[PDB]
Formats: sequence, structure tokens, C-alpha cells
Amino acid sequence: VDQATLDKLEAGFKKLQEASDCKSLLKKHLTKDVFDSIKNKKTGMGATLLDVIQSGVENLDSGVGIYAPDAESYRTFGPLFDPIIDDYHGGFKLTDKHPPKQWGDINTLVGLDPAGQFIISTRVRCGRSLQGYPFNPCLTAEQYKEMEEKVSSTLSSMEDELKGTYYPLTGMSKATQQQLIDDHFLFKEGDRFLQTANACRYWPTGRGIFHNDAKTFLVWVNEQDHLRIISMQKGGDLKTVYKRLVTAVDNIESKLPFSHDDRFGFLTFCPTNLGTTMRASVHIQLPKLAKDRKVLEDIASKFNLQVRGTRGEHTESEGGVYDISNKRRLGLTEYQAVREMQDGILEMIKMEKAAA
Ligand SMILES: Nc1ncnc2c1ncn2[C@@H]1O[C@H](COP(=O)(O)OP(=O)(O)O)[C@@H](O)[C@H]1O
Ligand SMILES: [Mg+2]
Repeated sequence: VDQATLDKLEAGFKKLQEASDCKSLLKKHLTKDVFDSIKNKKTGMGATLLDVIQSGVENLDSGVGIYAPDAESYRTFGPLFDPIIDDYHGGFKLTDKHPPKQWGDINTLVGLDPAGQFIISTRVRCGRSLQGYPFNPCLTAEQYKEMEEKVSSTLSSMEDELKGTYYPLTGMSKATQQQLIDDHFLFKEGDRFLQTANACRYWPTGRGIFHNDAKTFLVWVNEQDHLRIISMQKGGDLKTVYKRLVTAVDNIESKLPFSHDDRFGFLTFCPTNLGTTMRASVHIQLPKLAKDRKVLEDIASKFNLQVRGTRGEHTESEGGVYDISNKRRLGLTEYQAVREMQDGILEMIKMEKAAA
């Protein structure tokens, strides 16, 4: 590691230390011991601690603050990643390994809000990384195009309910784009956290979205992760959604080689999406419970659930419509994941009905 980098590090580190009110895990876990113990390290791909904690430093309002420029970054900086992974995922010790992929008894999932007086839509998604391809930061424009090609081609062979068209971002009308985003279908553009993390170079080359006409099955190409296989729909039928997602992932897993770590499961760019890479969610209304986002989030936390704004993370709720999803992703099976979201949302419903 050269001096410059080391300078910005000592600098950044000092910055964090001076943010009396910063509540990101980065701050909470980057101690001087941890710092000095790795700051000099570098990976086979010259990825350095600056390339890991940078977004955290520049975006103090971060919750997590770090990223893995590449698989190696996960062990090379273990001293840091380790406690963070453990903190975020609700306990994942050093000796702890991640359980084998397991969808579970799809038939044990239920409709979340029968009367339909709270839940607007149910989304469930996963993330995958193409073997032989590092994460965003270490990518080359030529590589974004390569990955785009492999994915779209594979997806071209999707049949039945999963059959669809791949729409590159490059050449997409602002209108079409803005709409797809407004309908919660396509990823947002210009995320500050992803930018300072250097995960948007050569944008929008290689970026895109594949989806069945119904738009109930989609696949994000080259945003935060190489792939984001999604299944969503209006209503609260988790069963259908999950079942659809499963049919999708497995099918795709049979055609593309995905990165899977024995200790972290399927690997992702952000430490928060490792393991099952699963985030089950619903856009739900809870007038009485949400009378204050504080107590609402406090409730959510008791169920290992996370509260986001209507347009995604780092947004505000639009019309008392919040994004409640399962927080933890690593350290439990796919089934346990969708399960934490299902259980939490059923009780929250009950609690809402019992509120004055
Ligand atoms: N239950 C849901 N229904 C509709 N859209 C949702 C729902 N859950 C998540 N989303 C959408 O996912 C998109 C990306 O949001 P984000 O919070 O970054 O989640 P992720 O990257 O995990 O998919 C946003 O457009 C958000 O509104
Ligand atoms: Mg996101």
C-alpha cells in the first residue's frame, strides 16, 4: 500500500473518530487495533482498506459503511468484516459457517393480509455473483458488457411464466426508466453510497433489467450485485412469490456458475447481502402503529425486521407506506429468512388491529 492511500486512511479514520454522532457499524467496529492490524494489507487485485471503508468515511450517515471490492477482501480484512458481519446478521461467530442453500416447505408459507387492508405488495429477492468476475470496484468497462451478455443470453432461454425481454439501460428512454423506477421495478440511479464505493464506473454500460411482461419476475443486471433475481406482485401472496423466485433461481443456477463461499454462502458486494442474499418484503400500511416511525422501527427490530421508505432504502415513507423486510440474511436458511419476514408481518398486523 502506497503512502497516499495510507494518508487518506489515517485521515478517514480520524474523520470517523470526529463524528460524535455517527452510528454506522464502520465507526462502531473500526478500532485502532482493527485498523493498524489491516490498513497495510492489500489483495491480489490491489484492493485496499480505503477501497473498503471509503463509502463509510464520505457517507458518515451510512448504517454499515463498508463493501468488499472482491471475495478476497472478505478474509484479508476479516478483522473488520468479521465483527461487522456478526453485528448486522444478529450473531455469526468466527467459527460459524453458513448452512447449505435450503428453500424449505414452500407449502408452509401463508397469505400475509387476507382482507387486504394493509399490505400493498409483496417482494422477495436474492443476489448472485458470476464466478470469475470480481465485484464492481475491480471491474472494467469491457467486463460489464461481458457479464451483461452472459446473463441476458441465459435469461433468453427462460420459458413459461419466466419468459421475457432484456432491456439494456444503455439507450433506454428517460421516460421508460423513470417509470420502471417509479413502479418499484428498476433499481434507482446514482446512489451516493454505491458511488463513493466505486460501484458505478462506466455507468450505465452493462447495466440493465430483464422481466416477464407481467413484470412479476425480474433480474437486475450490474447494479449493486452482478445479479438480483426478483419476484414481486401486488397483494400479500407470499407463497406464490417465493415459489416463483425459487423456480427462477434454481433454473438460473443450472445455467450460470455462481460464487459460493463455504463460510459466507453466496457471495455479494455488501456484507449485508451475504448468505441467502435474501430480502423478503412488503409495502405495508400501519396507520396506528406507524403513527411514529420510532416505535414502529422498535417493534420491527424485535422481530428482526427492517423498515425502509417506499422508494427503497435511504428514502422516506410516501403516504404511510413503508418497506418492512427481514434484516438478517446470513446464518439462517432461505426458509428461515422468508420466515422471519412472514412471522414479523403477521404479528405486526395483529398489533395494528389491537392499537387504539
Ligand atoms: N414490497 C415491495 N413492493 C414493491 N417494491 C418494493 C418492495 N420491496 C422492495 N421494493 C423496491 O425495491 C427497490 C430497490 O429498493 P432497495 O431498498 O434498494 O432494495 P433491494 O436492493 O434489496 O432490492 C425499490 O424500488 C423499492 O421500492
Ligand atoms: Mg439496493
